[PDB]
Amino acid sequence: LGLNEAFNADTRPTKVNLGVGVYTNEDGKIPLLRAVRDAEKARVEAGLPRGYLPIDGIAAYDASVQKLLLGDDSPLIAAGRVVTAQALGGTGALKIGADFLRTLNPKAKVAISDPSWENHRALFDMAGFEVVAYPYYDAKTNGVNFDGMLAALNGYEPGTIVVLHACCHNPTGVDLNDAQWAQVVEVVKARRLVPFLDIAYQGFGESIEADAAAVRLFAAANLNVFVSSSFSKSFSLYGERVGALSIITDSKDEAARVLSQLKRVIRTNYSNPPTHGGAIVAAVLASPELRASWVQELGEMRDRIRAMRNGLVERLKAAGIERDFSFINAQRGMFSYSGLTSAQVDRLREEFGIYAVSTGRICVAALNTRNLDVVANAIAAVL
Repeated sequence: LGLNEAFNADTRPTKVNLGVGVYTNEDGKIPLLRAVRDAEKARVEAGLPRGYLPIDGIAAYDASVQKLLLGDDSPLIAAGRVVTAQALGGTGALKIGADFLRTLNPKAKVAISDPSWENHRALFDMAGFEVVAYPYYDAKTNGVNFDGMLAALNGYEPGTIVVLHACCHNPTGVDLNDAQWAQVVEVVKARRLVPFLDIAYQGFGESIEADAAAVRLFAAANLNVFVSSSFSKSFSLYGERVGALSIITDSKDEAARVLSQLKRVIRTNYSNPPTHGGAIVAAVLASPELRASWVQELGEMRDRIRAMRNGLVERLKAAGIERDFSFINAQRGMFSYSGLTSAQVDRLREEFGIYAVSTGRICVAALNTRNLDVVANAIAAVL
């Protein structure tokens, strides 16, 4: 809210907001996705109210989410080992998961990445867990401190909840590769830790299918895996919390038990009907034609971000900056840690009207061909 307020108030014509957390197109606008336009045109032509879903609409959405996570013909889905609770009513899946995990073991510690989105820490701390951080981002290499990460996990007590970004790390853009995911899974299993995967940016990293790899690797490790899906970013629905909580369990018997406890926890805590936005996502993911349209456009969006990462590195070079910025191309999703100091971020803002987070976080999705040079040349001046 605050960086944004200051940017909105800045009277200079060449100002750029890299502090945001949403996708914009080449024109610098928040897109109305074709699938969303088309789901809405269909609802209006049918004469139905906002928020509408057909009789089997919630079930069809839950099924569609499980398929996005695990693949259209997964055996886990077959064995009855996946439970999903919709989060279409403005209570996000992360909150539903935190509340559910707190019923199972309120004394658990929660481990989050160093650094992590403000809301990971706030959510779990507010919920009553002791929150600790595992080593993750390494400012010296612009990569992962993986030795530090595994040593931390290897020291945690059984039942410790480990919150992992499946892909598109917020705020750093630094993701694990598979050698790393495999080793994390092995430690989580050996130490009896509880993995809670946040997948809010599925489709913004490598592909919808590739971005779920961490979920598929955990699901194959014969343990209970908690997954918070969120779709507001991929659907360009600013402020929505639309998503779903999925739990992959180690047996059909464990799924029956988890589902009965989950139902009781949700009935006790909240009954939130689908929002306008939540019903749009449900309608789109339920329809093969609309879904295909979303998949295609999300690809275009993912590819524009990749073009901006490539472009920024090239323009930083062209501006004569001596530092190696190749890490920007290795980072994934909407964000990068630029590596600028807080003083350098102050200068960018004050002298050039380029707004980044004090941590150096920039939103690469806010770049376009009309601001690349403005941004690159300003960074060069500050460095």
